[PDB]
Amino acid sequence: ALKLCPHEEFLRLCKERAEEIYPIKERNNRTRLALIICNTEFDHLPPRNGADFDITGMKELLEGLDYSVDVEENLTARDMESALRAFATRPEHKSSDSTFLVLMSHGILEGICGTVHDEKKPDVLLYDTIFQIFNNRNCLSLKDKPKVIIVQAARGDAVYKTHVEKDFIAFCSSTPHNVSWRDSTMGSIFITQLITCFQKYSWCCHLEEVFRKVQQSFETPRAKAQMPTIERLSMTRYFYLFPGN
Repeated sequence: ALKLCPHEEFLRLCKERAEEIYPIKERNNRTRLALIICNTEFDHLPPRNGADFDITGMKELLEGLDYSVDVEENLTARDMESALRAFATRPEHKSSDSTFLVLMSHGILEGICGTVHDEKKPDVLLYDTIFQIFNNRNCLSLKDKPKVIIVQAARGDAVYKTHVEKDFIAFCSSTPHNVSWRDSTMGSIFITQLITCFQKYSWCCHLEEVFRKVQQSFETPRAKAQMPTIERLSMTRYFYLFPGN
């Protein structure tokens, strides 16, 4: 179960450490949005069994964190771009303090596979495209607001403009996975551990602390090969979720 931060601690932390913390909008008017894109059936790649467990767990976790969740399934890389660009113009971001993007598919080094991906003829949503669509120029509604990118994607001059890509954090599991009968039985180990660490720790620890406890659980001999990684960190503050408020 998702543990809740007391209303007392909510008021205290927000007042006493305001300069250090992403500001939270108050619950009544708040309209947080989150997006899940999950590809499970592929024209030239093996199916991803058990991904429904990951959708179910993340959707419900994000709803507990007071996000309204959209789910999109089995898109081409081009339709993933259009879905992301459409999500970025959604009016409800104006009355929100943050967003989550959850992206689940096969992966390559540079990005996320769309449904028609092939070695001959790649179909990839590049990671660089995701940050571009949501940067400080192309998505004003979310500027200065945390943009949390959750990626589950198992594998088999003029760049100084890092004034524009700010307040992102990406938490990715792109290490290979051995397909097995078990996949139809349970979700991905990354998504499972993510969910439980949000449940145990988000009431008292900020987002980066939650992520680091996730990584801690992967520090065993048989599990460290699947360790998830924090990437493209550009947060300028700590992000406390304050479950319940």
